[PDB]
Amino acid sequence: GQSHMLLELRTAFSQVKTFFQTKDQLDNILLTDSLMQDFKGYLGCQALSEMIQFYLVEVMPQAEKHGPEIKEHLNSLGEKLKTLRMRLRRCHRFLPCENKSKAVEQVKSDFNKLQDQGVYKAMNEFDIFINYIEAYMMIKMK
Amino acid sequence: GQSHMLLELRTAFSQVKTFFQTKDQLDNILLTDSLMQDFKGYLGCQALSEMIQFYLVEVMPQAEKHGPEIKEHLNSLGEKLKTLRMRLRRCHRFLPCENKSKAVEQVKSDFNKLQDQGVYKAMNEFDIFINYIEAYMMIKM
Repeated sequence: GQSHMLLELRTAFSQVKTFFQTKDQLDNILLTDSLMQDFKGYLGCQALSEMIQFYLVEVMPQAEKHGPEIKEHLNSLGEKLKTLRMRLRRCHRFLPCENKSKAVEQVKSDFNKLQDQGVYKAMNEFDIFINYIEAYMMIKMK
Repeated sequence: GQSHMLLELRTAFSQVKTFFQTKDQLDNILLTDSLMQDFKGYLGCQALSEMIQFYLVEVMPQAEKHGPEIKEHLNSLGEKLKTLRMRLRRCHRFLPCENKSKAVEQVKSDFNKLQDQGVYKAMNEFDIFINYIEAYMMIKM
């Protein structure tokens, strides 16, 4: 609802709005209600996560360079959006899909340290993996 | 009734297991209960996704490189794992997290088709984006 972060994002954006609005010449809307539809549905988390990423990694760093006079405002918007994202991440109702598994990262790092042996081990343990996939499926049906 | 697709994967794997088993000299275990724990919690879709990816992208290509003499058997195993992935992705309680928003794909596609106008339009509509975030949050409650 009336979130501080949203108000922070809106306030910061209002400092650069005119600059982009005056340059936005085409009649079509980019962000359509179909986007809003996907946010509503069962892949809402993925949709929103991807849109946040798109603004943070594509739109804003490109916008930054379409003018230095707004660079500091776009950095600040970027920080605030990143902060929003990290916050949504930590609420299971919002962006739980962005959280990565530490057990997987531990697997990757052990594998890396083992080198050729990690290849032989990971493959040898592929039966373990299949068993876990099966368990995952079982647990998802309760 | 997916235990036939698992049966397949297990059968494909059983024929190459020993090639790696005899070369796996170290004592410890890579895939441990902590992983299965993660598969069982709120981030389980993500953990399973990343594991299937890890095997497809990191482990199996190296196994192919190390075991060219069974490379066909490994390709077979990889395609069965890929097939399984795709099936899980179609079932909303399995790998829903690998599905992409079509609406987002269209946004990215329009954005690229617009070039510099895309940057201007996307930034101009950042207010809309903030509204969409706000609706999303409300909806999720």
